[PDB]
Amino acid sequence: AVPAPLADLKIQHTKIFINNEWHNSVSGKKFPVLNPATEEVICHVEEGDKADVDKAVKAARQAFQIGSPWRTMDASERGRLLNKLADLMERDRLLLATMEALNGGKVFANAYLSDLGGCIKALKYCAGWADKIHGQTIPSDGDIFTYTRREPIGVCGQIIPWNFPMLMFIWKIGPALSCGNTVVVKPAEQTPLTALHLASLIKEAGFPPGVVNIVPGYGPTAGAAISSHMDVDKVAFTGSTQVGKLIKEAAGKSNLKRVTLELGGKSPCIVFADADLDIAVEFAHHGVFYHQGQCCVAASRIFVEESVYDEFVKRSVERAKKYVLGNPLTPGINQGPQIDKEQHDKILDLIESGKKEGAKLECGGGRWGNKGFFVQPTVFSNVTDEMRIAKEEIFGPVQQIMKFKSVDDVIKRANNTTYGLAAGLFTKDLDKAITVSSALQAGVVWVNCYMMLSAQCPFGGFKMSGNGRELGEHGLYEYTELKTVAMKISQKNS
Amino acid sequence: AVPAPLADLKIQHTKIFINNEWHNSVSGKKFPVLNPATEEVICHVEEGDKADVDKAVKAARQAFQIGSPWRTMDASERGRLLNKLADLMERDRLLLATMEALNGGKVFANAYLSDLGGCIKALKYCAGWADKIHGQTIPSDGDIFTYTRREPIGVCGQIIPWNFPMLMFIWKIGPALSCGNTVVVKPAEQTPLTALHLASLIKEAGFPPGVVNIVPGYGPTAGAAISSHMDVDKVAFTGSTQVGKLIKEAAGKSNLKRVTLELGGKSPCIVFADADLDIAVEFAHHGVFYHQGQCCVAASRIFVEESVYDEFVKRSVERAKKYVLGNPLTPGINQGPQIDKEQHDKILDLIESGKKEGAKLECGGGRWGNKGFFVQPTVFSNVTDEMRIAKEEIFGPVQQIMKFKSVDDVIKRANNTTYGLAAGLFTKDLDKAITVSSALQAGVVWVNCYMMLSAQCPFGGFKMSGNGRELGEHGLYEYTELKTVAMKISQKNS
Amino acid sequence: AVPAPLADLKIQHTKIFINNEWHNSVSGKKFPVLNPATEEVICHVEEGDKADVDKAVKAARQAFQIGSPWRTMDASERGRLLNKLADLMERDRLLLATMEALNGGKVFANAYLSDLGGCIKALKYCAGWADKIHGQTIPSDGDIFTYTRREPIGVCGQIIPWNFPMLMFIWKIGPALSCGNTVVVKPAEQTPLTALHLASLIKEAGFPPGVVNIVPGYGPTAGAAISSHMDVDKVAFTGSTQVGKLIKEAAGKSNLKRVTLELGGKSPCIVFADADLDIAVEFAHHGVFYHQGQCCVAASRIFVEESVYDEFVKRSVERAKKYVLGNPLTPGINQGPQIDKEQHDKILDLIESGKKEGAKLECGGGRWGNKGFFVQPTVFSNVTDEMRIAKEEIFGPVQQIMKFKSVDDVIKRANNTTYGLAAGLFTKDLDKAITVSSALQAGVVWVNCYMMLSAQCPFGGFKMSGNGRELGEHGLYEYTELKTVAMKISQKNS
Amino acid sequence: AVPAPLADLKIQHTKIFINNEWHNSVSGKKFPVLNPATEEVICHVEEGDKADVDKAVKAARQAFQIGSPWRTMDASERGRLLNKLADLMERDRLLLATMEALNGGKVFANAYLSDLGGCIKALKYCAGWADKIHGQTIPSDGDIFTYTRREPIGVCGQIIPWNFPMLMFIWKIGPALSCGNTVVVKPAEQTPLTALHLASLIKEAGFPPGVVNIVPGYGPTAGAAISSHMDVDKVAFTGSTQVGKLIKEAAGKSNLKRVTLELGGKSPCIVFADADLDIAVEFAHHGVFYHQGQCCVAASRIFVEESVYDEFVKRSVERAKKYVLGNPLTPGINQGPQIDKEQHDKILDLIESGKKEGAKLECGGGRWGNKGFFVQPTVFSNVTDEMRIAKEEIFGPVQQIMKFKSVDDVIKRANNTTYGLAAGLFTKDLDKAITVSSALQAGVVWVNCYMMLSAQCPFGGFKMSGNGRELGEHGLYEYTELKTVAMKISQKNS
Repeated sequence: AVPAPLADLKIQHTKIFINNEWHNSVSGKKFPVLNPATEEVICHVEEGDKADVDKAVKAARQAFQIGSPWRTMDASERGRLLNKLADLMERDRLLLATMEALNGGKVFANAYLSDLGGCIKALKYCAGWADKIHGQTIPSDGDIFTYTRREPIGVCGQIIPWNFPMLMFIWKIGPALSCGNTVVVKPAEQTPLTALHLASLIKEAGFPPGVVNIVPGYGPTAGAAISSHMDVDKVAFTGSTQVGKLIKEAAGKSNLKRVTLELGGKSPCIVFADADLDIAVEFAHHGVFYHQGQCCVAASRIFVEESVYDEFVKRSVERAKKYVLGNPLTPGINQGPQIDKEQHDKILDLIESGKKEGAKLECGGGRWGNKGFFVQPTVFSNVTDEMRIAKEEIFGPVQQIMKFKSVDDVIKRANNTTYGLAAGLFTKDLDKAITVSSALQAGVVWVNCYMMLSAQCPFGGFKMSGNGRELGEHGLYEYTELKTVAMKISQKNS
Repeated sequence: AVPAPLADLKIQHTKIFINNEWHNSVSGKKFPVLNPATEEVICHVEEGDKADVDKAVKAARQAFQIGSPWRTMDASERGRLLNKLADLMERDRLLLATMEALNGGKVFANAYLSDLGGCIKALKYCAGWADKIHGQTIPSDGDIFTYTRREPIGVCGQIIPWNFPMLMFIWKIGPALSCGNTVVVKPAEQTPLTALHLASLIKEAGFPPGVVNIVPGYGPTAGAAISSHMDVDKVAFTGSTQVGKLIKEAAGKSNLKRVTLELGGKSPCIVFADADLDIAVEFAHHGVFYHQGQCCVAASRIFVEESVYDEFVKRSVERAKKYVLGNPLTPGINQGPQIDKEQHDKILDLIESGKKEGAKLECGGGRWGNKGFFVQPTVFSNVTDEMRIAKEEIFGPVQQIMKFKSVDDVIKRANNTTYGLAAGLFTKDLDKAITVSSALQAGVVWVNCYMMLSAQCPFGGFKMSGNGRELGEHGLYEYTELKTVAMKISQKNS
Repeated sequence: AVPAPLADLKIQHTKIFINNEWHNSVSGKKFPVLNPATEEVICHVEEGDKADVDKAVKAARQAFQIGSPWRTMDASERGRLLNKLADLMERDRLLLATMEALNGGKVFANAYLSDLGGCIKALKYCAGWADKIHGQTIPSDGDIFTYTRREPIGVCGQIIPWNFPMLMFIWKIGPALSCGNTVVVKPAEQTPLTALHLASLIKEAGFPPGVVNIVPGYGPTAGAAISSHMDVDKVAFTGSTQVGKLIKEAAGKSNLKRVTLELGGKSPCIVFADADLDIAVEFAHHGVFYHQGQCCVAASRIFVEESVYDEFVKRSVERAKKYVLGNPLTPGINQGPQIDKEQHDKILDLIESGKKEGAKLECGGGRWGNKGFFVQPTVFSNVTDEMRIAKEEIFGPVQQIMKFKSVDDVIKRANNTTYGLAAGLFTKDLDKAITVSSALQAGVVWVNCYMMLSAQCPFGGFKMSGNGRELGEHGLYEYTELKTVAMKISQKNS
Repeated sequence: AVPAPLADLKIQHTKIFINNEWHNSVSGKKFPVLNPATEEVICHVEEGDKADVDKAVKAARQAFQIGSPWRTMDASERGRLLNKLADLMERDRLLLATMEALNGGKVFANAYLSDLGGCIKALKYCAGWADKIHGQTIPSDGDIFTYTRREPIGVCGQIIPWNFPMLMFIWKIGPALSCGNTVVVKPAEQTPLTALHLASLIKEAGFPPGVVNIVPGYGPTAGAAISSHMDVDKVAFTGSTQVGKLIKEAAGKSNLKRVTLELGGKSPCIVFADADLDIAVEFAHHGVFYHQGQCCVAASRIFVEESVYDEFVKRSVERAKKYVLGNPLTPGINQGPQIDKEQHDKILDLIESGKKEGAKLECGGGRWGNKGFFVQPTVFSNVTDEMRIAKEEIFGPVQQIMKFKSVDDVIKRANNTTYGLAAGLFTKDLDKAITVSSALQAGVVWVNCYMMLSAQCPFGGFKMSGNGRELGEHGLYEYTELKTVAMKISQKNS
């Protein structure tokens, strides 16, 4: 049951959001927002830069001051506000789903059922934590009374990527707001609209002014202004590894702000001969092709046991036939475009690279259509570990199938990346499922499924796939700062 | 590496332990402690009663007063004292292992390696918890500061069985003492000696007087006195289901005291055709025969899928013929006696009942020797659910094997008991292991193993197998009382 | 900002609620429900008995079977339903507030603002916990993977009092459902109406059938059937100490169910000379007089330091003469009636006891009116610890003012009654606040306030004031049963 | 009982410690270790560099590989090993205290009772945590079973300062080893000896080869080699702010390793008019001069309310004239030297800044003695906020006293730092104790005391005073990596 997309979609909010009112950019500058499906300009957005971030950081810092409403209201009240924001999003579900599909080239049915549904489920999950974050009373040595407080950190800068604009938006501000921080959010330049529309809803729900500030713009101007800012307490960033490296370096040189990073993945799936081959093919296929492969956790290398390798490749190639490229808003369409020309060129150069190296093409390998950034779902088999397609983050509807015979060998090969973050494991054997998932150097391990993202589980990576976990009970505490209070008393009793 | 037993063993502590002092019973009566197998009298120990329990409760309440040493010392010191008791136990490992094997008819190598080893490891675990028990600072509504305190409960009466005197003793006092309680223990009438000897070690370790009190004597005289006492704050009891009913009932009538019960089981094992046959046979055997089948959690019913049923029975009988009965102190002896004649007659009546009810006797069925309480390792096959041996806790070296063909049938049949203490599950399939263990109404579910009892895990009984769990993080907190403190403040901030 | 009460209030639901349908009593008997202000019959309710509880327990057991919707739905889904119940309660706030006031003689403004507000707030708090209840993965010894599961217990019988029918209702069912249990509720005979109306709303929110059952009736028939039922896993009971003794005893006599009790109190207030006397008087008055002094946490003993004793009594008498008694639905009325004639008799007799005991009666001391059960707000001074009013919970608008001069003695005196549910402490000294509240034997200690019972804090009981806590994080976990799963593995890694 | 120091003290371990074997530096260079009291060379130590660090990281990485002893032993074993190291430290308590006192110019009595005692207590606390670190089982949406694992992070580099070399050594490796990491420690150039002697004790205790590696050397060679190493998973650092900036930057540029810094604050005290003047004086000095004011948490600003200002300064000057400067091992000496000449010049220039900027110095202000770097106990009065001594971090006995008139004025001035490590608060007022301590932007707030550190409380800072906590439950989890395992299952039950 999916309604049709809002026929006449109007872009209403295009300005900077600070202190619950809309601002022009200090520079007077605007910048175009494209439609990755048609290459036509949807609208123009005010272009924030360092000065606009300064306005936004002062707003948030002021909203965080001792005694001000956001600091003095009940924690459950912060929950009710987050719950109400979820209800507003449920009411405005069709609008947002249309805007997300239109602007981010996302298949509409997916934007409506999974993106928005996940946004609402995650916000309600975070809403529930607000008055359940607790500190401890500790029975430490001596005649003293020791307790801790889980206080909000302060001003949190949050840089959102373009592949899941609303989901990442909610996954970042939900925990931050639940813990009582205030935020300055910089959405990706390719996809600012859905965040700006959510800002109008944040206004409607009654969050105190300055608690949420949104400054759209480019990375090397507004993202950098956030990361090197001297009055920002934490920056959270999801995106490429190289920019994340720049973020930790800028934070270290600026004011030693806390940093959490979520970098890309080269996430492996291991398919054992004793796996349910249909479930394995369906989930591995889903894991690399969902949202045109632009997921953080894309299953970009699939290791299959030699006994079942040929049958697996056959079915994988058989499954890629069902895709239908075109406008994400048209019914029946399965696969939208990649977000822009930079990614389109990157993916195409990689597919050409795989062909030059020893690699077997089973389907795809080129672009699709004359307008938009479309890539045929491509499946490479006989991939070896030394190929570019086997080492570089693809972020495209390209599947690499590899072979393995030994358990130890595939564990070493799978872990032999600088990425951690995620992995897939398919087996019906109890021992192997446990021992292998223990051995994989990955932040999330799915067994006999893939990309089952929920709000109750913490998600984050090992190695250079990131810093920190988001959206768990553990994810919520990463937005608190611990304070120990130790009060001298005359005599302590247990 | 097992040493020989203390050659000529002398028992030095036979009186009541109160306020770190040895006492005669108020009446002066003493009672005999027997040696299973030889049926000889080891010595006579003071018989505790209501007058004695009253002395002990008075001591425990004094030791618990606000401002006393046990209440004002650092939690870490309570831990260090627990740690000191553990080292003392290790120094005296050989002595205590002999006394345990002598008094409880326990195979000496078993008492020395597993009983003493487990006691020391559990004492060290509880020691580690003493200063890590914490309360919470809670962000409740309104301008208030709310926190909780995990106070000790108070005076805890603890009634110990005869099957594992030392392990059960440490499992009760360890958590209780770690949290800062004071305790009055009534060890089993059959096996009081080892507990008394630990009492001497408790004095040596430096525990304040009255923190640990031990009252040997009978169940219906000193245990009843503990359970119905008006100034005992909690009673913890391990034993029969009927005595547990009697204890909770008296607790209701006397003063609403906290109660924890650990009752018997009819703990079933499910062996699926996809199981590792030898692991299943070996572990099921261990779970039904360990310590002459008088085990806390004995695997009496073994349900095997028909495909594997006959092969399982074959290997089970082959493994059952590998025992050597006799004096637990003689080297080479595998099976000692049952703890006394009462248990011996019960087991034998059930064996014949099984044969008369039409169960196939595969090996065993009768007594051994003229002296002692010995039972030949017995294996019954073709057992049906309406058979008595399939319904009464045999608490003996008797194994019952049943057949099953349907998963839901066997889940229902294993759960169809008034007991829910433990369960065993044997499979190599991931899905069956997780879902079947979820459906089992058991406090502990072992998969492809059995009787893997560690200190880090709580054991929580279901249904009438008990009330509460011990020895985990959850077990330590059951010996605390929670206190909420709510302080009005002029203004609160997050 | 309190609207006018429903003039009409036609009472719709008067029957037994089982399986989302309405049932007459198996016997056909009904029983009358009074209006304590006018003593005229509001309506007749079906009189449930053992047979009706048996119907209800079977319904709840069926709803709890493995594979049922209540067992298989997502925990967040249970939360979603609890939240839907809260919104419905919000919609019917005016109706339910009128019904609460009509049936329980509660001042309408209080029922609308404080009772319903707390009911919605506690439900939303419980809603938020459903999917945040977690078990542990434990690093226990050996090549094992050990984890625990917090399962729902099963069928929970919940026996509700008459003083806060809706609040207690939500406090018992909110946690039990949040954890995934099913419940059989027995509301007080004097006050079944709001619970039955809540049931219709549970039907409307969409809870699966059998998850909530309500069997109105008397205590010694339907409450007893719950407490002694052979298929009920837990009973939670709020009420008198003597009946609590019966419930704990009955649970022991049949099937050893888990038990939680919250009994009366004789909660003390300690007022130190440096306390803010204005604030101390205001809160002490509120804590003893609120809802005609029928709270479990009534502050009926007030110890004032000699320095401030007379000034305190002066203001208490000034504040106590300020009530306007009458029908709780009429606007302006400050004090409603007692719940029924039995309590009216007891409280008046206690008033007579105090005067013949040589207590200085300052105001009140008699009946009010000639319709209903009204009691003049009474204040006694110069009360001694040996007086009847000083040991017995009066449950009426009777205030006892006492004197103390040394802290050590007054802590002794405050902790010296058979109840320890709660306490108040008024002082500006940091050391006094921490040390005295640590020394007070009470489940909740309020400092410089009283009766600020939020949904985030658990409020437990000491001594004979009960067993267990509710409505905290601690409170929710008591509606779970712990299960340890231990899976043998080929090799474990840290 | 404080014993006499080691007379015949031989330095035995002076080389690089890798794989439980002693190494010469790859270059063959040694570097001298001086005695800060006499400026005499104590000995020469192997000078580690990049090559020596690379060896240590290969050793630690190998010791961390799956299947290695350190990864496969029970967590409780890691605990027993740490406990044995503590017992060893207790046995060699006199040796370590003299070696520590001699090498770090620390008063012998302090090194023996406070430095060693804390090291042993901290180690035992960490030992207790090893097998109590747990993950969670989460009830997330869908037919899944989700759990988390708290794994060890991997190879941890730990860079130690010279002020509390043993204490800092223990605070870093104790938690790291409790969780199962392997570590490469780089002590300060000034104080490598006690770390090397503990390395020998770690061999004796039975730690597997490579789990603890120690590489002495200089900061910009050996520390830098650690922080930028591509195979080190975390760096923990205690030291100056401008080095922490460099470390955080090196981590970002190399392999985005985790970073935890503990920098040193300007920790302020608020002395209220109602404070206990004597104790405030005693503890406020205690906090800034302890160990010649080289403490991790120095009380470098003392704000006093006008009402008690002058008398407070008098007592401060009076108590400051009670010390005996000289050799720390000599009995009776109360104040030792600063660690070196570089520190000595920094301290003296700050005093010159103090006089020139116009603060009233009551005592001290110059060099002391003809040998060594000794600094007279200096007290400055009437200091203002923009003065170097009030804003530039002082490591020295220089004490700063100021006045305040409005409470928020002083809270602003106290929070007007880029440092938030600690704070002091002296008052008897319940409301101010809570409200002011919540308002202070500091990681630890002491009330009516100072520098009462412990192993049970988590320790770390706000703002530029560091990130992360040590030695708490929160401190132990900082050495773990979170992994979510999500296993799809056929049907889920609560």
